[PDB]
Amino acid sequence: PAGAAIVPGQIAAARLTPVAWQQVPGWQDDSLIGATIALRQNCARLARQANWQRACAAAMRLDDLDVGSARTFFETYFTPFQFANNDGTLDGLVTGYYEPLLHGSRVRRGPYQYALYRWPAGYRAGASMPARAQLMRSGALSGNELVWVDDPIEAFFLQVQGSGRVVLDDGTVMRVGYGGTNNQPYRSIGKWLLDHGELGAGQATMQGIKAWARANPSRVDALLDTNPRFVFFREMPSADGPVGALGVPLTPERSIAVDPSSIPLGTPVFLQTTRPMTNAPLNRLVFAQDVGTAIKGGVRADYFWGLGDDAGDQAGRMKQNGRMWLLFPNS
Repeated sequence: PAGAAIVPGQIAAARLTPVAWQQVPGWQDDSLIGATIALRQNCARLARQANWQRACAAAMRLDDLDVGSARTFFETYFTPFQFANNDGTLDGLVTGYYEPLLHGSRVRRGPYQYALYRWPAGYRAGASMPARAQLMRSGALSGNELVWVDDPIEAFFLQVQGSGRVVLDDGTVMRVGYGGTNNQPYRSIGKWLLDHGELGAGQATMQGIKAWARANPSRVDALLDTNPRFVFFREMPSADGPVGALGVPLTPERSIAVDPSSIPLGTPVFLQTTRPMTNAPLNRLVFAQDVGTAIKGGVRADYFWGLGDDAGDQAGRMKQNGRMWLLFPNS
């Protein structure tokens, strides 16, 4: 029932080594559910390249339910190449990312009681502000509200990420991105709850912190004030996941960010790794559709877990050994 496991520390004599599909350990462990969705987004940018025209034409005939036919397609139109680091090692690091998804309103009302703030107009770009607790008390933020959300813990973790999306009670969606900082030190509230015994070793996830906050509503404001850092936001230019560097919406658990000088955008990658909390095998066909400032090296990926806080808790814990095969179209 559980998938193929990595034998660590193996090495290879070439950067790319063609292998048979029968030599990809883990290929049969992937259901392939969702892979055709990310494949069609890939083809939106690749279909007219000479090497991709035939594969993309065939790909448009596949539905997303018949994973038997999708498996036959990948085995027929692509060859897998075992991918090594330039030092010959096959092991590399898989981390994770997500897109925060909050629920808010453009006006303060009902459950929407916690503001996200733009950079305060009464202030000069890049001048140091006080800690969060005094910034919130000075009055300097009043009238600089960008939108009002559902939950102060979600707002806090949106600040940690710097960017995300707010589903508004409109029926519209607002994308927010990085709008500046008070340049004061970050201090994790999860570590605070652990260091002071309020949360057990297991449990300082975003969900465990939300639960503790639910239990201790009159302590929440003081907990958040233990982090002096404060992040501001800007509204981004106006259905599916975020758009990545390839220019297409990312697909949860089927898109990775890569170092594009090692793995060009558009490359499908068979990823063998493990799940962050249970450590079970995770064997997944993904597509290189994004990049990131921390994602540098050869066998290196950021796995896109999807939208919302369960995806973020998986992303937060992901720091797993991994193996890669790059697919190239037979063409």
